[PDB]
Amino acid sequence: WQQVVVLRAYAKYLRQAGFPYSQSHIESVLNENPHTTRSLIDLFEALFDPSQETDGRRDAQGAAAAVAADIDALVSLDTDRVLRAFANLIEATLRTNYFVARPDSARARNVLAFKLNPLVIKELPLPRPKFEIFVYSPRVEGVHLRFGFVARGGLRWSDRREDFRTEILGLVKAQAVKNAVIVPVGAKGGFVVKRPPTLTGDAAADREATRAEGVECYRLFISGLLDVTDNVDKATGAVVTPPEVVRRDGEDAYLVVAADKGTATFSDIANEVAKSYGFWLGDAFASGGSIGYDHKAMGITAKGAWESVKRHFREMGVDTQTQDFTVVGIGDMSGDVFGNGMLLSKHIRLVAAFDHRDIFLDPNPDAGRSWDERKRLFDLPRSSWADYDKSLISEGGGVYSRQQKSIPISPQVRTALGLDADVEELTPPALIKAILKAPVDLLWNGGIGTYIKAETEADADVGDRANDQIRVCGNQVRAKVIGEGGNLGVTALGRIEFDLAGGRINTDALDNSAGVDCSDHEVNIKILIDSAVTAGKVTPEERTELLLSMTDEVGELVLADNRDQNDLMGTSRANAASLLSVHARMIKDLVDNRGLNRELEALPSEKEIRRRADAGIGLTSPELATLMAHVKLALKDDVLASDLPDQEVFASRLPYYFPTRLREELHGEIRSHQLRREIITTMLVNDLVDTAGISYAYRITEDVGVGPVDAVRSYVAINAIFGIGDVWRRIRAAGDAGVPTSVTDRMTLDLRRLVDRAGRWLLNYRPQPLAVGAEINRFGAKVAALTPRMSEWLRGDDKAIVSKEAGDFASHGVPEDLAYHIATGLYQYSLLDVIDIADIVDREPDEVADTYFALMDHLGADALLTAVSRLSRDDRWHSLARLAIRDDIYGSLRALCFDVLAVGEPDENGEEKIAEWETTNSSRVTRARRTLTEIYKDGEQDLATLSVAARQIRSMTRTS
Amino acid sequence: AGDFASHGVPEDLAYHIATGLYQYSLLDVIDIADIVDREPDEVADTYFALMDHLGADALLTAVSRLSRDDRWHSLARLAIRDDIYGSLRALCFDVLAVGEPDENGEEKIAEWETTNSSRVTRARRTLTEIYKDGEQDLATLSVAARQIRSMTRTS
Repeated sequence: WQQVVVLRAYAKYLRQAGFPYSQSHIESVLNENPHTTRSLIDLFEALFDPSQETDGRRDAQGAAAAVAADIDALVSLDTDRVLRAFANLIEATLRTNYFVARPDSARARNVLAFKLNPLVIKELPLPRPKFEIFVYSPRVEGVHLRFGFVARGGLRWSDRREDFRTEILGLVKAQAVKNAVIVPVGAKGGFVVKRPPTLTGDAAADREATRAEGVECYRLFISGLLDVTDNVDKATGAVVTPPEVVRRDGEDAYLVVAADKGTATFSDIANEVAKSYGFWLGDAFASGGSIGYDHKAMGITAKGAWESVKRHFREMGVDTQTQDFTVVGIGDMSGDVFGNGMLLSKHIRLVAAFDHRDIFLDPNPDAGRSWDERKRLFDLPRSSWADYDKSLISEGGGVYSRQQKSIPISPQVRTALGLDADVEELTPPALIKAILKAPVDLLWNGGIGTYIKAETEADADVGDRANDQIRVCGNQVRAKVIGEGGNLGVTALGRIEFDLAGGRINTDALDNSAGVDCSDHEVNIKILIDSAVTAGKVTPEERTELLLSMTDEVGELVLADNRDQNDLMGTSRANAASLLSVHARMIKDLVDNRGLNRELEALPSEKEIRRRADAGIGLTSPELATLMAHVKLALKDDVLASDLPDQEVFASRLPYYFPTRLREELHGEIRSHQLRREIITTMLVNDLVDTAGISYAYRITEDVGVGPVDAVRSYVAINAIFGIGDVWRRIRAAGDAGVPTSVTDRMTLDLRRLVDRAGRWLLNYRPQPLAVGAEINRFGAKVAALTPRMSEWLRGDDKAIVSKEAGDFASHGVPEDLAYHIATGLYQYSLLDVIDIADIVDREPDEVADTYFALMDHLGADALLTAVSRLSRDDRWHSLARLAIRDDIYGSLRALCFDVLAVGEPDENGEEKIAEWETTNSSRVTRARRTLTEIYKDGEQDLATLSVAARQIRSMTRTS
Repeated sequence: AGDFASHGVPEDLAYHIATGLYQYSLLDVIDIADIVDREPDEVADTYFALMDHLGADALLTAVSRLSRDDRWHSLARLAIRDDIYGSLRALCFDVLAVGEPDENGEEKIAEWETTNSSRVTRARRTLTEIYKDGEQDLATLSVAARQIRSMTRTS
């Protein structure tokens, strides 16, 4: 009967996979072929019986040949397909718990677990996860999908026992995007009970049976998960395989369970089960529950969404910390998101805020009194809007109940809500709909469900009946800024329509990621301290004290990460219109190679892209966030396959992930972290995308023609040489002082132009692969020495345009030193060629830079470079051509620098060197200079004129 | 030559006419032989063999198809033409810098391609993809011109 259970579980998995024939057809086929079923049973048993490993070589060829020689003899198409599916399932099986016999395991409790490789199963619909775990039992049935070795995700207590794997596979994509900024990879699991709770007709007894039966099934599902999962033992530091378990894949020990719609209160139960199994993660197996961080006291999710709200308001020119603004909210002063988000600013004027029970209306709210009352309400352990003080409410406003038939409308409420002038009373449904469509500065979301829909989206496809009566249209919402503190507040198409309606909006996974990030960081810390617990460095009863001590620093680190991502999104929004073609090329590349689905990820189609191109508009902000997340995931996958995290020059920033206390006290444990490579990869990709931009690596791939690994090397070299991170931080700090977002965005765009050109220079002028440490140590010191003295050698038009740009920057509040440093970025790029030239001519870089920039002013190369920058980039080939002519000009000036410094004496300045070089030229050089002069006089700046000018500069050099 | 002779043109005159664009390259061949103080026979052999190796004839024909409606486009098209010719001159210097005179053009090209680098490999792949694309505007020909240029160290 046990082997029958194995076959039954495989058949149930096939039904979950969407196999056409039903269970009755499957069992009929198996019954009509008992010899074949015997062959498959022998195959599975011999593969996974540990005793077979003690019986010499396993009967691999014999079992495989017997099965094949029986399958090919079949004549029935349905029988052949069914038995082939089972044969492939047996071949794809990696681990099982059929032979473990320890009493505490789930096997003794009649639970069967299978670890499967979905990549080699024919009947599985796309996408195919990296690892799958199928747990079958007569009481509970669950699945778990993972896309990588280090994975994280929640567990649904689903009720769709007929086909729940489709629901899990649908949610795994959104979960994968949700984990773009955090270390692990998106994963998703889900279990369902098979016998429903006892139907007795009494609500008190029914709801008790649902919870009671759910815990026992939840315990069993996790127990099956831990049977096949490996364990990490710090007695030796290696990964141990559970006994009586025969593996066919490699090693896999990471497994983290997150709360979800049916697991929010099951965290402590999961941790207790992990303790029973003796799992290495311990209390980190589940997020929070009873040991961890008070997310209510932290409010990290509300702060994370408030960063996006503040960025949008700064883009509007409004400071939420010093200017009063009106807010419509969803929720009450009792939840984590809404409660912490409504107390972050004393200038908040909550005009209206509905909930699941009652509605709060304030036509002309105050600031200090409103903040005080909101704080007082948040002080209670539990409260609603009915507890709001009716003495502090404005005239005409108040608190009403959602269960009333109708609510009278005051003229003040109507004036503060922007409704039809003839209304005098309204119903709670229409009141909520009118609140959702209001001329209000901020729309704070802290509730559950979807309240905003797209115009073309169907009500049933949303998947929320409770809000089906109150769902509104995205293009109809009148709010300027929408902050999504909760999950799934607005659909992706609704986000696209809202951003196309002029409103500012980002993806929810970009706003509320802080709560996930703080969940990841704590886990990433809980492991490290646990290591120090085994080493004796951490006293066991001081461990919890240490976590409670580092809570604020953890929140600060997560907030810094969210600030970085928000700043990158703002800059990308500023440069969204001019990079539409490159974005479309990136989408096509990801679709062709990484198997991205445009409709599933809400990315625009080719027709939509060309329609926007004819309309002169780039991608929407949520679309940009989605593409940025996918690029981050692809870069993570590329780096993990490489050895960059292994090398020290990239691993030098590992301690910065952890708080300062751990940074000082724990050094060897940090250097010997279990998830070190993944943390390094996440940090590198986050820094690269945040600083260089979304399209940095892809443009490198098209232009240079190398893999993303070399792009990462180039960005690291440039960041260490020029200090791009410090400049970006200074720009952000200046923007925080009162500088408008336009000036800061332009500064970041110029800096990104600098890093693009410089990285291309390293990829084109240095041996491949790039020795990052070598080029850093041979360029960075000289660049840092020559950068401050830039004013010593700029002449003529170069000095004039730099002074103009620096003055324009400083006129908006930018510091003069930062403004001048920004205006010289294109000239700081030339210092790389200056250092290379000085290395070749074994001379000091001061004279080399002097003569180089003097010669640049002599030929007026700045005007030609600016004209080259104006060249069209509508297709790829024109882009390659314009970078070609740019690099040709730069190389020509390099050769001219060789020619000029080949004569003269070092004490001579740039002007004298140019004079004596022009003295000994020929009619060829005279004709070339006259041609450039006539070209400048003509004023034509098409490709042909710039090209002939490029050879004129080339012809000035003998080596050409 | 066959098309010319099909109308009554003598075969010798027809072949001499059809080789005019290649008789032009003999000036560069003689200059190269003068620089490398070698016989012009081997120089011409390797030069035209390298021309067939890179398919410079197709690029020159495409350059000849460029528009001449104004003066500047004419200067640009003569610029790209002379750039291609000078690049093949430099490649001839590089190829004849190694090997032995008894080796023919094919062997010299083979041993030159043997000791190249990833830069030259990328350039040749780029020209191959350019030929596969079939686009013959100014931009594509210009980037192809640097690909041929990038095959040379002195560039």
